[PDB]
Amino acid sequence: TKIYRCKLTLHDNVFFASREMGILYETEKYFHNWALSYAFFKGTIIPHPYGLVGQNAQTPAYLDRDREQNLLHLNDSGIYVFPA
RNA sequence: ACUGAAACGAUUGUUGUGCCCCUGGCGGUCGCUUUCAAUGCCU
Repeated sequence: TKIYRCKLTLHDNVFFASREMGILYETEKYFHNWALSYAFFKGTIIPHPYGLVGQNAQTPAYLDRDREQNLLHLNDSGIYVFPA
């Protein structure tokens, strides 16, 4: 039902290691949706565990309902950010 | 796990060595301490 137009302005330089080519790592010109969803709603809705250990330190949990940091919590709150 | 977690382009480095504000030069030239004068007066 409700829709929000968000303009994002960079207040310091943004880096993501989106592709990697020798000594240089580079940031794609689109902010991915799942990155923005956790940037908006981690701590407020999705849990924000300071520490990770074991396989959970190297394996993502985007759509795992057992793990805490899931974007599926947002499905439930009925929110969806599109990419940028 | 935000294409995630941590993330010092860092360490050492003398704008440095040599160098005369130097060489030449007359405070010079002209100039009368001048002018006037009873060792006087009376014995």
